[PDB]
Amino acid sequence: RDKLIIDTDPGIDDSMTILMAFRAPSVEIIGLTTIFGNVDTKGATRNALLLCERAGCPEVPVAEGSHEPLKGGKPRVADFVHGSDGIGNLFLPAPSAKKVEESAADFLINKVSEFPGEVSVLALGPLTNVALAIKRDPSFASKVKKIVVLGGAFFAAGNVNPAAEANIHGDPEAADIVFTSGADIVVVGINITTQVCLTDEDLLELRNSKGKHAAFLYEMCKFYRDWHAKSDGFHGIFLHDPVSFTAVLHPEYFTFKKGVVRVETQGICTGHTLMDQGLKKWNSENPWSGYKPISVAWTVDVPKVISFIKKLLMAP
Amino acid sequence: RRDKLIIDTDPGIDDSMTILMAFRAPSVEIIGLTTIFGNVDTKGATRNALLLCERAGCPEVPVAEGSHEPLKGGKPRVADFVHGSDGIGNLFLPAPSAKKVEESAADFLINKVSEFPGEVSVLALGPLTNVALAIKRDPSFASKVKKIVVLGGAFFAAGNVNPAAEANIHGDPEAADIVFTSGADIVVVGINITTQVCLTDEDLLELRNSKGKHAAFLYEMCKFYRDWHAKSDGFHGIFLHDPVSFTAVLHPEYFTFKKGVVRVETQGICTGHTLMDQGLKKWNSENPWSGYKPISVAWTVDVPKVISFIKKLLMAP
Ligand SMILES: [Ca+2]
Ligand SMILES: [Ca+2]
Ligand SMILES: [Cl-]
Repeated sequence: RDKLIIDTDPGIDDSMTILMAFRAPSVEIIGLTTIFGNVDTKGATRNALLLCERAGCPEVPVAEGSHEPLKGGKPRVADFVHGSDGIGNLFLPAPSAKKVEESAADFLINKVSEFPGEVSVLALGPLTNVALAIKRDPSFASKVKKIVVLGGAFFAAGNVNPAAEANIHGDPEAADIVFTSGADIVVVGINITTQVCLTDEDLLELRNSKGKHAAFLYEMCKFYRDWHAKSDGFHGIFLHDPVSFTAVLHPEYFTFKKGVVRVETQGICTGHTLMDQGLKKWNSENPWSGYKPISVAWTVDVPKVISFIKKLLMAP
Repeated sequence: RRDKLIIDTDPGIDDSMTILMAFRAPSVEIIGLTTIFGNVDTKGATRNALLLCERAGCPEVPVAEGSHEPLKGGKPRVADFVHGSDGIGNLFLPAPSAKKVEESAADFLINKVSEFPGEVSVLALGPLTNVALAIKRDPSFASKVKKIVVLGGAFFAAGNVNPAAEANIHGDPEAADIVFTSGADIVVVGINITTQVCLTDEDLLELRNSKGKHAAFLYEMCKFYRDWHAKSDGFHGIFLHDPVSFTAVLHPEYFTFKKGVVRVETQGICTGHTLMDQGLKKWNSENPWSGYKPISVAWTVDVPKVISFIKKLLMAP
């Protein structure tokens, strides 16, 4: 039983991940921390609370995080990807369960300090709360067991624009703080997650399954699948956040390369993630020199990942 | 009937190999060499271009000296640890007798392209300063140049100066961004392509033992170049950068290309980074890749065909 905190912006695929995580027996969800991205932070908290109620676990703490990136300013949210409500325009009634008093940053510091080296963090949105925890407690990185990050585009196109992936673009300063923190980090970029999909056929199979949340998941995914058809020209959905959850439980379904990762924080390439694989000896020092390397997902065993995700989504 | 070509270059060991190859190509008419800094300071590149014209038995070919610094200014640091102090593997050859023309490389580019509209191709082997200067000074330049084939960038691959950037683009990021958005017929060959094309120690020995017109000189330059590849890349031989972009001018059928808008990062840790928008994804809103005219980016290379063509020109008697 691995202790896990999910830092998230639910979010359609975040919602699928959270419901999958509640059904996983080898995982103990000790809390959900929320962030902006797919929806404003208040909307993410509302969804996280609704998901806890839906999974039959309203006692699981939900800690609201930052309303804006580290640099400040009202974030632009992906309402064209996840709907006005962040869950595909289902416009569900409000939760009865309430968030905890403490911020997501304080919740992360407290839980990780309570069980040092035992709590893993699965980061499914912009990395603001994680960076805030790193800055407020400089021992946070060393106490966290592992940080599995869904974010970045390594030697591949971004999904916000050609340079940047959404989570990194949401807070490039926070991502750069996290990637250079010295913590045990595993980054799963969209160069990996775009290889893992659910087709229209797979979604119909989910709708017709005996899955506990099959009907709700299918309904939510309609809006998400429609964005994929309009933007990527793909008839189905990419499984971004469910793949990073698979990397927590089954890292053996992937291969990783170690390297220093830096994030561009200004100019036309704001939010671009770049890894130094260390295969070339540089003549002089550069921005990738001297930092501790992190693990970057390089390859994925697509059938094994799909099988694992499908069995959790279709579990009665 | 020969294709008019201007070579903008920083010789430079692989630049020197390309220029000698170009002088032996019968379908090509070299109408001039335009020099830039990079592998060596501009003055060193001019000295080498003049010596190469003399070596090829063509001292009448004009050499026009270009910019001594990038568009943003400052004395550039040069790759002397790659090409030697003289830019040609520390051969320290006597000075050329031939002299450079009076006009700058930028004015030479404008003049020749305006003299022969739609006929002159430009092969850019160094930082793009002179080409950007011609584009800025003459707004009709982009429409009158036949084609600009660029050796530069690293597309969805690591740079060679640092993880973000390839040397030619890093040498002048502002100039590269001006060129890539100029609207001219541009073909870019990045190191993602050229690092797939190599000459082994065995290939180099084969050149030394060949009946090649410049075999002895080429082998001598390549000794220093090979030592850098062994120290930095861990490779026993050399990558063929500039000769591959020359192969793209004469045999574009040895490659596949993808069309897309290319932008260059000019600031921060990713200064000199080249990024192309393939246009396979419909964006919700406008971004820095929106509205520009797409250019051709080399995507794949037929490595045996490119090697065979390069070897043929290097070993030609
Ligand atoms: Ca997410
Ligand atoms: Ca060159
Ligand atoms: Cl931003």
